[PDB]
Amino acid sequence: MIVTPASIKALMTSWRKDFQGGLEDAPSQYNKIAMVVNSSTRSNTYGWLGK
Amino acid sequence: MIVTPASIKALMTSWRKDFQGGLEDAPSQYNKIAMVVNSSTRSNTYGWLGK
Repeated sequence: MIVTPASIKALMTSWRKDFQGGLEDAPSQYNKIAMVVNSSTRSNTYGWLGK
Repeated sequence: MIVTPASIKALMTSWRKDFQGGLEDAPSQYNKIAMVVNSSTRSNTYGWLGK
């Protein structure tokens, strides 16, 4: 039994980094209700014709 | 006749860049009355000798 200081013994560990991003957010559901459109200016003007 | 709204009718214009430089500045005529000397440091000193 090689008597070892606690500080040195603590360094004998393995980094696993498996819990990263574990707690995500609620799933996105806006794609069922909205349509994505782009823009290239201060605003976006929509126009359509009547029947 | 298609009764378009006011904003749609206002967007139906063409952009022209004939007014770009605005009004040009006055002519530069300070070389006729001033002598131009180049400085190289914090200030210039001039000295002459009396008659």
